[PDB]
Amino acid sequence: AECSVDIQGNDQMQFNTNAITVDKSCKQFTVNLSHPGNLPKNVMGHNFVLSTAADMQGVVTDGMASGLDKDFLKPDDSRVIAQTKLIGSGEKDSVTFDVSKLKEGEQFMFFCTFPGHSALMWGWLHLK
Ligand SMILES: [Cu+2]
Repeated sequence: AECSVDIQGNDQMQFNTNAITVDKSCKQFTVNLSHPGNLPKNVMGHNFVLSTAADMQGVVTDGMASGLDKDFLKPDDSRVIAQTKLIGSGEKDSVTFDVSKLKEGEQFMFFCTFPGHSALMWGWLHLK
């Protein structure tokens, strides 16, 4: 009945959750990302990117290669189920995606693609 979650990425290169479950009665699900803390996005930006477990490491790698100007994401990446923009201190962004896009019994990964951040900024997302 709650079709959204609030997640934070801070100056310690952590998300404030590592697990998100989505009610299977939701048609859409919304992730609202914010960045408390004081560092600007060119040194400690975060985004929220959702993919299969299989695609995560590729998306992270090609994101790094894409650079800060493209928010550390490859443009038109068919592996990305959903993504926010890259944000810095005091900013927020949100993304809404269709729940039909998630398969029952499959666990998806969410992560940040800012270089190195996926060391700690990763999590699971699945229906339930
Ligand atoms: Cu980050």
